[PDB]
Amino acid sequence: AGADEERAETARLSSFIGAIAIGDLVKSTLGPKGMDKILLSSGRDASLMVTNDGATILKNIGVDNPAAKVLVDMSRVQDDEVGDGTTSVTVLAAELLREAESLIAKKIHPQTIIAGWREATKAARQALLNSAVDHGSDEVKFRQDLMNIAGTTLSSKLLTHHKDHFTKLAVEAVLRLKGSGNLEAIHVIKKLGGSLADSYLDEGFLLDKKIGVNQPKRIENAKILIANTGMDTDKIKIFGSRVRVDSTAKVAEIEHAEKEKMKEKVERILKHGINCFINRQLIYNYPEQLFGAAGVMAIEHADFVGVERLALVTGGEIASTFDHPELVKLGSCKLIEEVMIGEDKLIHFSGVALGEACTIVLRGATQQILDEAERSLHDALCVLAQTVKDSRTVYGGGCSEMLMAHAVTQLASRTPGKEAVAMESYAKALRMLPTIIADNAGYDSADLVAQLRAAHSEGKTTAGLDMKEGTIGDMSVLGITESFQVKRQVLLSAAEAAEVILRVDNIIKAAPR
Repeated sequence: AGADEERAETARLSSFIGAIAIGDLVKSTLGPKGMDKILLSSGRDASLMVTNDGATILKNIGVDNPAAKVLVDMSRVQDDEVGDGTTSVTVLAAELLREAESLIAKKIHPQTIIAGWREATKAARQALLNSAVDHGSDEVKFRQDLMNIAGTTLSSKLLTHHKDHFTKLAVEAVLRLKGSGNLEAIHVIKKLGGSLADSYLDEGFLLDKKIGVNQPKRIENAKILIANTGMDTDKIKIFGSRVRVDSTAKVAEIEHAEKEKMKEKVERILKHGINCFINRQLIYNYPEQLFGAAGVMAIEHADFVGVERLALVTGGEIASTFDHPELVKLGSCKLIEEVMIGEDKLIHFSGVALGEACTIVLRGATQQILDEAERSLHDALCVLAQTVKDSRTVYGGGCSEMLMAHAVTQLASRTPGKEAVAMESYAKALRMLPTIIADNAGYDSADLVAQLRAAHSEGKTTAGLDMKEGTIGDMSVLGITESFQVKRQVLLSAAEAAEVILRVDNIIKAAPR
């Protein structure tokens, strides 16, 4: 057979190769000095999807025969829990792959060596429950609200000429979001128009449709009715049936029934004094005439997600067949008007008394890079949520790493002769991160390690690699803080994934063709 089977060192190399390739591209992306890449692929690949976020591309493609896609895959969970914020975990994991050659030199029991992960277990556990992340965030928080981590996530990000401002707004959003609400009811999109502003925060929900061109322009003191049951009429669950009659006269009654549906809609809508009908699904037309006549606006097929958020925003109802008006509903009235943004016409539901949910309408010149806003906004949303939840962070800019490197170095000898070697390799691995951030900086790296190691060993924890400074600076001042989450999950994830590669010996796969 053509099945590819590898054992021992050959199998290890497969693992050896995968980590290295990822690191150069990944390494370049990091933080303030990080870079954007464009990936063009043939079908099914439309163009070059440029991505500031490392994770997205990794998730998207399982390009070649080298194993790794699974490795790539895990990081997503870390982002759900946290992120992000900026890719870093993978590179460090990759470097760990490095010593095993010296490990061939170890020429003893590699599995004995794996005792490293327990050490990592230690290493990971210790900063966890040890040392410090973040103090106050009084809340909502005047100032602490942003110009920080949002900008750091954004840092590697291409967007942040304008982007830092975008990232900054995110904290306002988090502030509105705060409470036991969980994460829900926030809607985002971007727009094809220019404004230095680059984006808008809407006090309510933004949607895009028209009931009828006919109908009224804007609605005030709007009575909002959401309907589960679209207006469509006739059939049931017996078609009952395609049909014929004891004279055309009989048909007259059938025509009459539609009127009943119509009349019912007209009768109670008026009592409400009805302004708007949002039907997350197609509507049946007699109301179409009646509404336009009415002073009311329908949104035929207003898709569901925004309907639910709009529930959170408004007061709602229970809708609910046509008994749905009124108090069955709760309609919120600031103003619902269809406006032109630029550009495409959207409907703005606003002055929601609730305030629990809002929207962000991005504005951009336009393009896939505008779609970079698409790359962008998501990144921004997750990090903020984590920061709010954790109530814990860490000094960014290489601070954390340098400290861990110092502490970890103690660890190998803290461990025994065999174990020391493994544990020490783990610690040294810590060193690259100082090399990388600084390297993106444009400053000489070797000096970077030395100065940074001195400042950190000092215990001035806050000192990090200040790219701006070009040396090591006070991260606290800069505001680069890493979520407590990012560091923790990376430590844990890194050990396990690395071991799995190493733990497995005989790698088996069949030839595609």
